[PDB]
Amino acid sequence: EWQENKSWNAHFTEHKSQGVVVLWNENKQQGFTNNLKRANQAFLPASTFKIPNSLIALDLGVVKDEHQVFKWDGQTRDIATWNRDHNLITAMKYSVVPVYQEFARQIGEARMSKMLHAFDYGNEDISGNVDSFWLDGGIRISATEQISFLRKLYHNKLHVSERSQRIVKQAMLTEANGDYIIRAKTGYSTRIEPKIGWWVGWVELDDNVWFFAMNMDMPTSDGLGLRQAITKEVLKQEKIIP
Ligand SMILES: [Cl-]
Repeated sequence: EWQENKSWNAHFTEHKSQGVVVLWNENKQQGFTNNLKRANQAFLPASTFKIPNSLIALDLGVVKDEHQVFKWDGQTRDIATWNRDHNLITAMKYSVVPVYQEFARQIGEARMSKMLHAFDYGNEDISGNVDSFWLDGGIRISATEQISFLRKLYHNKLHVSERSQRIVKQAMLTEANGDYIIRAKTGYSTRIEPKIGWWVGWVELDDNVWFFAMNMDMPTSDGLGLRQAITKEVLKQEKIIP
């Protein structure tokens, strides 16, 4: 069952933005969104693709473990945190595209395509360049589809090893305190209109898990912090976090 709560639209309009938050209550098997249509509209995954990409790279042995160092190629890029060595943890944390582009090249088109279908991931379409299709190729995924995929990951039900799933969930660790744990991944899609920001993941409580997926219009990078801020305002309104 699904419920539309348009009162959450206030959290977007108060920031002169537009978007969708989708929440899934795992215990109750109930979903909630401010916009049922946009919850089911398909967008480029951008850096949220680093979740499936990490899983595939680990399961195939392209990445041995979360400590393996991916050396900076020495090419100066405009994101300072990218001009350094990374492991899986820091590459996820800083959304280090060029590390994940090399993963995709080593995975290759055929194995990437087979694995996205096994994951039931989005439209499963890797049309485009193997090292950029999640940024400007044919792949698309909706917020509700993000939740379906994340629920499988949470339960270790994806068709990769338990180990690969545990490592990726470790790499998704974003926040933890005495009240909750958030495992999540941001995305920022600018190469194909409409430009959007993503935040997808889940909130672990003592006695429940709340999965979430949001995207929002992102005409400039000035608003990127709103991805987490709007999501958390919704979580606070629904008494999921303090
Ligand atoms: Cl952890």
